[PDB]
Amino acid sequence: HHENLYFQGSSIYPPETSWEVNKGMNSSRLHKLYSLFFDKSSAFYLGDDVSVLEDKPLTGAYGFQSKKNDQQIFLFRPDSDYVAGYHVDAKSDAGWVNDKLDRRLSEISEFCSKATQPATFILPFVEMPTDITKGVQHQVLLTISYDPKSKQLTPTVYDSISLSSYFKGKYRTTCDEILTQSIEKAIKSTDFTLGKFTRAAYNHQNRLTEGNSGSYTFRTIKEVISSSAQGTEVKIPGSGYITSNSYLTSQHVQDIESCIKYRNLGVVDIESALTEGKTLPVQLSEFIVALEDYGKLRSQQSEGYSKTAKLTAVELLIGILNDIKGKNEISESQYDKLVKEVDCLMDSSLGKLVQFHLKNLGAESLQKLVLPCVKFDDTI
Repeated sequence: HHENLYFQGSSIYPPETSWEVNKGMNSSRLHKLYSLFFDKSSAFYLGDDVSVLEDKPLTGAYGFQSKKNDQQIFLFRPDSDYVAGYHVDAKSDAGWVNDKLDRRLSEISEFCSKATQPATFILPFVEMPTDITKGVQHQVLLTISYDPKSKQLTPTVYDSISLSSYFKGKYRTTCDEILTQSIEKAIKSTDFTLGKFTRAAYNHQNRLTEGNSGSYTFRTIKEVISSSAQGTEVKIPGSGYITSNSYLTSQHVQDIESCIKYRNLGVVDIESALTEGKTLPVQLSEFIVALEDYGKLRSQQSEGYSKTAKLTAVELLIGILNDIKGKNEISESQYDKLVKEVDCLMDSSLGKLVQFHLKNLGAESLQKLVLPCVKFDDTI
């Protein structure tokens, strides 16, 4: 069963305070990362390379116009239905692509048949073996380059990752055959043809990238957009970047983890940021939801400061910040309780959560964030 599935955009990507790059990616987290693209402080800022398009409408995709050349760049929102299943056994057919993914290939084909400018289509998706019951959802990146003069559609799959030539004809290891077939049928009736399909594979050293391969996919989305906007080649590890470390740097990783762990973003806010090219500033309500999530998670494990001390300090601070979110105003006793909890709130992982939101809200400390709202008892 690989059919269309429809979920709407009234949803929220919550703070996942326990997440790290090695914990894996899904379509929801990857979409949440798109908020980084117009934050000037981010290593993934795209604002020097592209600006927003109008529209030029491709359903399910955000349109950008290169600032340095004529290229239009279309980045598809991630979707759990973007799945290609391949059969490992070469005596079976090649596999399948989910109907929704197949519909997008037809929609890209219809767009290109009317296009007068060069365009680049960027689509994150997962490939997976379907007749071997261990099912790993391997995150990959499809890019399609359309050249109106050629007239060629050129697909490429970027793949953050030893059987003989004979067994490579008995066993498939990727979805290239079914994917090629699906693109081919989508364009059969057009006046253009397929360029050379290529799989650029780039992390052969293995550090159990089950994994951060979603983080490399997001990093490659940024390279494809910038490289396409600048008319340059897409440089990736082993082919432009000599180390994976200079490709996905510590700055890149911090940006990814901060966004996923600590932010609380509505889908509608991310669509607003990408269709108008704004940054999404951190709101105090995200601090609250981040602490709530932290407490909810801690209550489950595993059944310094004790678990009871940390949940006590988190309950106290959540109440104070809700008491600041409206009307509002906090008492001197609440503030005095909070002073006694500060050391506990700044300790270990709770402290990094607190420090991220302090920094992004404009306060140097828990006290300086709430002191403007304190009524003392009393004045002079």
